[PDB]
Amino acid sequence: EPSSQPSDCGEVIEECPIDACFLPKSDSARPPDCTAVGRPDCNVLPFPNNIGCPSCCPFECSPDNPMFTPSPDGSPPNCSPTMLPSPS
Repeated sequence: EPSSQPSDCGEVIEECPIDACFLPKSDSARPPDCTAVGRPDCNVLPFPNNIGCPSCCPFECSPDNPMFTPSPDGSPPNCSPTMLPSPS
C-alpha cells in the first residue's frame, strides 16, 4: 500500500497518529486519546470504532507512548527543522 513512508524523519515511521488519528495531532490539540476520556477498549492500536470509541485516538503505538504540547511550532520539530537557528 504505502510505497513511501520514512520520508520526513519520524513523523512518518509506522507512527499510528497522522490525520488518521484525527488531524496532524500536534495541530492545536485534536480530540483526546480515548482511555484518556474513559475508553480503555480503544487503548488497542487497531481501531475497533465498533465497541467503545466515541471518536478519540487509541494508544501504545510505539516505545513510550507519552506525547504532549501541540501547535505547528509547539516545539523544536528536530530532524532538520531545528538544525538551523530559529530560537525565538
